[PDB]
Amino acid sequence: AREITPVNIEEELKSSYLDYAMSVIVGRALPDVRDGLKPVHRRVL
DNA sequence: AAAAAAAAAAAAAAAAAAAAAAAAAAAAAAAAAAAAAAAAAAAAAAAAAAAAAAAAAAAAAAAAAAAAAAAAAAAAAAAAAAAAAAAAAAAAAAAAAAAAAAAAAAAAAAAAAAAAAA
Repeated sequence: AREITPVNIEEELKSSYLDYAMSVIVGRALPDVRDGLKPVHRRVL
């Protein structure tokens, strides 16, 4: 509950980039093996 | 033959622009009244000129408002600190003349083709 807190460049970069990488890999890039559709195709259909 | 950089595939992030149609305003560029300014004519109040004159500076001298001296007291202006306005100095720049490289027209002449004669 403080206006400013320290954050390391390493921790912030690692958390943000890992979140983005996992989100992309699981949610837009690769298709599921079962139905063979990405989430965009699944939602559109 | 090694290094480096472009480009393309597909789901994601985020932007930009041209016109039509009417009615009003705001810039911005013109003709066109309208008055300063200037050239060139005749024309007419002012200086000149002269004689003649009388109104205000000199001069005597008193006296009455005065400018320096004395004192008390009020407080305007000057110089030192800071804080804004407004103008030359210097440097930079976008079109703009100069130069150099690529596209289109040109015919001279021949390869290949098409066509026909005897």
